[PDB]
Amino acid sequence: SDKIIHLTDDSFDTDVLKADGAILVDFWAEWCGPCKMIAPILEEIADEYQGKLTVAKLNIDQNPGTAPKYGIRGIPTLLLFKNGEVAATKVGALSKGQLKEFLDANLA
Repeated sequence: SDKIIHLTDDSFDTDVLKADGAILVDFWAEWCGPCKMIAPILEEIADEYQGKLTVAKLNIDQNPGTAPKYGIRGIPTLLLFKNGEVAATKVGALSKGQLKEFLDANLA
């Protein structure tokens, strides 16, 4: 999206590891239905949390290098980073409501 950062293996360090703030990274794939189901929701979140976090997506087929580094086994997986370090791990599709709660609880 407009506000979502579209990540690559090469831009991962700069976009995620070096950002001064919180980043919600979504590891996903085109063949993964639940990944597709959460896409519109990640869009709303990126609007609503503007100034508090940035949403980023890494497609793990197009960028196969980064997932192994974080032990990612299954998708979708959402990893909350705070200044380069994973604060919180979430796995599986959740609803908008569940995601708000995940974020509010871990951003404090």
